[PDB]
Amino acid sequence: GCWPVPYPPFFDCKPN
Repeated sequence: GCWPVPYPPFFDCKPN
């Protein structure tokens, strides 16, 4: 899953 977050990295992503 990949989604933005209130902190750097502003963009989250945990690919397989």
